[PDB]
Amino acid sequence: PGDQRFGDLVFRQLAPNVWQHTSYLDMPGFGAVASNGLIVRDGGRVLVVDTAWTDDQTAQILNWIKQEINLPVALAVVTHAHQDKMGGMDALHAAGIATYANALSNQLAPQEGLVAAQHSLTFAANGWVEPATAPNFGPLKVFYPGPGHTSDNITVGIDGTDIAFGGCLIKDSKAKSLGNLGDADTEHYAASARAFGAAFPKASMIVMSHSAPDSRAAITHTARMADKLR
Ligand SMILES: [Zn+2]
Ligand SMILES: [Zn+2]
Repeated sequence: PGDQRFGDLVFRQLAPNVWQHTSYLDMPGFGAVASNGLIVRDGGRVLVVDTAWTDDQTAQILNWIKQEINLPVALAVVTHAHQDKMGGMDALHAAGIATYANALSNQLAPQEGLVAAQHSLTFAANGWVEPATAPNFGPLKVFYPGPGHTSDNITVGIDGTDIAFGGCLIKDSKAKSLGNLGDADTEHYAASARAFGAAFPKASMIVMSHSAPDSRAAITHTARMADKLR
């Protein structure tokens, strides 16, 4: 069905050089909750977007990469300071992988009980990452859409593909809720969702943390649900 099982994780090829990783964590009350990130081969190296929930799961992502790609992981970028995105930082660091996050995510990480990334991204007024803070990002195009799911949430397009990654900002076109709103910015969410869409206008495959890949209707639907929060 395209879902490759490797240990307790699932890997799904999305494009020639792009795979989605999925890991699970029990939330007594919501069952075994999936979180998705990305793996991108860029020539002779690999780039990761988001950890798994835990170090052990994140080490399994690295093991899958060694088996299935067998190229060095040059860097990882993590998309905000929550456990699903940054819970496995130590595994990346033990593996010698350079890590990047929004400056604000690195500031938040220790209070969230998370390990900060080694490097901080900062963003221009137009939302786009300041390029000098994202060296060697290859095809990864990093965009801060504004506060939404969290204050620090960032998003990533993959050049050479039709894919844009909304992380925990974007939910699928049939979602019934915006999920965990504990740290959300209810006033700016809708605008932040639409800004993500406007940043990646040619992206036809929208990848997200807590749903399978969807069409751009994910963006419009998410923005319309968020319209209610104000
Ligand atoms: Zn989150
Ligand atoms: Zn999440």
